[PDB]
Amino acid sequence: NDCIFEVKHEGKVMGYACLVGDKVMKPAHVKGTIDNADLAKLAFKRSSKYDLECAQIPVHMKSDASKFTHEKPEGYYNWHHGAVQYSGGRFTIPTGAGKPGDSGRPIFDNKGRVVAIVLGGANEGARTALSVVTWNKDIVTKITPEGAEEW
Amino acid sequence: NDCIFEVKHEGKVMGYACLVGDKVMKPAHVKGTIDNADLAKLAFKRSSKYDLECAQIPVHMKSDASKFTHEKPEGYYNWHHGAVQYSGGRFTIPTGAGKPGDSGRPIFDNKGRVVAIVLGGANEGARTALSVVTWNKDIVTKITPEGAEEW
Repeated sequence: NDCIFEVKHEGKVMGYACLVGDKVMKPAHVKGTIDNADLAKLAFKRSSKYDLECAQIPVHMKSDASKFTHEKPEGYYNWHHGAVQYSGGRFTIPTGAGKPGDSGRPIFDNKGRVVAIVLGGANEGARTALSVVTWNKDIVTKITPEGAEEW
Repeated sequence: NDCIFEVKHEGKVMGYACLVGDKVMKPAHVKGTIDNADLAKLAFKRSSKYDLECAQIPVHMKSDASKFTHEKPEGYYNWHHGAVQYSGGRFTIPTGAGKPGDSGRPIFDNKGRVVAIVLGGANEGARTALSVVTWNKDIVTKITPEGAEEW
């Protein structure tokens, strides 16, 4: 609710940035800069294998970061536009929800812990498969279904 | 309540000393002399890596000793100035509580067991994070977040 920030370029919104744990995360293909004055001066690392950039969280903004976990049992999860379903190791959303410019929305569990960041998605008639990045013990990983298109 | 004695220097209070297990403990950066007559004659050992000093308790005062453990599950804990929450491996308290000169207070469990001793801490906007010295099986360890200041 309060931990999400907007990235703007020439008055337009193209994507979002999120604060997780003790690092700031942002999709690689999204251009522009951060609206907040303090965060815009940070130096970033870049990695074209996972389409992520990160930086260290400043001291006085630490209280606003969310929690995170790595257990992913089957069930239902929530995000901004409703309920999302997890079964077979894959993320699915009802068709028609979501448009270009909405990349970077976190996905929450029943207790408000962050598990993933969405970037892009696939096309299908009845149900839509998502393109997501998650993490495990001491690594990060990228999952991309067939035919996905960037958001 | 009964296990704590006060250390003074030129009429000013600087800190506290506790009787845990079979050992007498005190933070290193605090100067002065112990109020109690019996404890003032002991010899102490020093270690600047952990910021602790210790000495062995005399025979006749052992009846006042507290119990202790090393189990640290997630949940809620309490001390003199309120309740303290432990989650994510860190201790946090509401901002503004705690002033320099209170260092050395024990942190208590639900059944009265001692689990930690507080020395210093770091201050941010809505919360504060503590720097604490704890133990484990057969050793002691020090934990310190960024920007911490002594108390």
